[PDB]
Amino acid sequence: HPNAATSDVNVTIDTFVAKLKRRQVQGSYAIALETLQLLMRFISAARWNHVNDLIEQIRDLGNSLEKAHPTAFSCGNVIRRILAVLRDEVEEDTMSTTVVAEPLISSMFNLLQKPKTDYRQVAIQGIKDLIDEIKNIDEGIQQIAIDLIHDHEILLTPTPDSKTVLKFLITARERSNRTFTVLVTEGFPNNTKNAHEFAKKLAQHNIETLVVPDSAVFALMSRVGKVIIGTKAVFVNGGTISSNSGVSSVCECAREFRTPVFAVAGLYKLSPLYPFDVEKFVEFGGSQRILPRMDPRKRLDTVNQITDYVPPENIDIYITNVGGFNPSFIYRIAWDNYKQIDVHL
Amino acid sequence: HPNAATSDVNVTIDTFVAKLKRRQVQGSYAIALETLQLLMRFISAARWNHVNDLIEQIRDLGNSLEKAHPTAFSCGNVIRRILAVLRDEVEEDTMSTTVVAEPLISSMFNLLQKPKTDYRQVAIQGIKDLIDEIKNIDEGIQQIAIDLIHDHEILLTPTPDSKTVLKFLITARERSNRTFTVLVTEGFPNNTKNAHEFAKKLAQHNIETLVVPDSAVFALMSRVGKVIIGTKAVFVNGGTISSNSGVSSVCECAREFRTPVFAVAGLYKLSPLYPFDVEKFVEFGGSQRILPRMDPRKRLDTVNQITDYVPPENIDIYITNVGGFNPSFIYRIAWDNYKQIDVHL
Repeated sequence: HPNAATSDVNVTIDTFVAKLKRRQVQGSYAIALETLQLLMRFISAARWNHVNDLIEQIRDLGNSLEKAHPTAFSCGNVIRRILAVLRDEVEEDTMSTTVVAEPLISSMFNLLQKPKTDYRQVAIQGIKDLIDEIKNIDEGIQQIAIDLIHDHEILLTPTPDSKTVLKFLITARERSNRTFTVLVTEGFPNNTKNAHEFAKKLAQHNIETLVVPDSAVFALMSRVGKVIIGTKAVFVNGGTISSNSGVSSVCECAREFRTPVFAVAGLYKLSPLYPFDVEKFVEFGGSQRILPRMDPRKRLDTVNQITDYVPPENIDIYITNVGGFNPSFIYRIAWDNYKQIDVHL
Repeated sequence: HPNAATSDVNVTIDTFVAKLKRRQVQGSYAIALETLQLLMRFISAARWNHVNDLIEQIRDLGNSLEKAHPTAFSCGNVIRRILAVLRDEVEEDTMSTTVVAEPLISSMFNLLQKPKTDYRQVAIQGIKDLIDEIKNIDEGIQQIAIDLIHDHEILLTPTPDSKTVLKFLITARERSNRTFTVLVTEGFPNNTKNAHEFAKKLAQHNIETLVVPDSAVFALMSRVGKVIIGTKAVFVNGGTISSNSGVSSVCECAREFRTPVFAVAGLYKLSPLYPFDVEKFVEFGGSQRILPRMDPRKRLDTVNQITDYVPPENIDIYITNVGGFNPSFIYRIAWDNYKQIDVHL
């Protein structure tokens, strides 16, 4: 389905498309908020009267949105989240229009046994609940996370870019009973500016700050207590795409030294998609920021990448608003929020 | 050869044999001293005039001494040490009686190219030098060893029995610039009393003492900086026989956590023998110290062993009076002091 029907009534589709492609929109948290407001505008304005035609139209809109921007997983997840909230209430509604439906638990096995209302209002409130969930994640993290780190323990941190992780670290430093030393890898080609702001906010709160070059990670790994990841997107197998530069090597460095790896994330950040190849999912950077002068750049073919991937073999915990989960279990948390059909849009 | 010739002239042979079998003599350092004084009495008293008949007689005496006591490696090594000091001076003497002898270095390859004096005085002085070497090892250790351990690092120690290691630890604590926390595994069935005296002498010098049960080793390994071994005997492949109880598991615990392993030893403690099987070399303890009452001991077949073995896969450094060496090199240090023939006595 094209945007020919939604042009005069809905204009904000194309402005979000413009915000993605030229990267005017920044940070998964913000991308999610916009798509929420998009779906808010879609239900409030449209006229449908039919339900199945409506849902499949939403599926096509989400399909086009993910094709417009591949790194906007938070875009794709939010739509998929509302899709499933819709689908449950429709399946509840069809049971009343026809007239045991309660075997034991909420399982799977969709290959075995076969099969006017206020539905739109529920769809409205379903968006509102998603917003409030994205608004408050930190409260759900701090009750699980600030139980695992001890006094006189040194914390090494790749990806200082995450707003989520920094605020988790500040709530722990607020506790006068807890003392920890912070090592921060720079992440030269991208994270530098963000890493420097990270080091500034730690000094602002008076926490023992240590700025580390990306070479020196090995030269400290014997002294490191724990490793924390500021992830962007979490996957089925467990693995993460993080907010740029110098993570993968640090995780490899941690595993060889058998140093524990922590990850702080949200369920909206969590994705039901599978990373079959890193080659497709990871976004590459601009080599302009590395080396000046273009006549030597004929011979200097420089390689730089923004997003960094970690395989599930390294990290052990994904502390969310719900709780702490192991990478060998995180798939269930995903299927508790997104349906099996709501993947290939 | 029997002790029928050496009975009225030499009496102290049989008193040392009595000291070994009933374990009246204690600690490898003391066993070495006695055998030195034995060989001191053998040269001072005997009449030989011939050299090759003398050396082969000494070989038979050493063969009988090791058969009398298998755990007295320090006995076996000291004889082997003087044997080689003898053999070099004889080979130097035969070159003058006959009349390049200097190819490059001091090699091996005894399978390639073929072949009155003050010799007895040299044999006398050779014993004297061995004593002085055994008298002073600590001076040669402290100059290599107290260079590797840092401030705020936690040291876990199996085998508190060694006089060598404790004195190495006290010289480092003497340095006001160096601070370290000491964890000590108890070693229940044997080391207990010695471990408690170890903890007392650390408090006497005011070093942060921590007494650890043999179960709790795992529960601390994440926090451990380094591991130190108080070995009794070191071998060709690198591996060690240590002064009793709870070492092997600690070393296994260290390797899994990738925590560094240190060993403090002497060259007289070092052996040219190969441990083909632990089954033969390790001495077993007395089960009386575990469990009382003999009527249940019909059904309670309890297992306890004194000496503990460590494979070379774990430890990394053997700091001696000469210096620090890797287990993949220690064989050369051995061959620099003992000859190839002087093994199978």
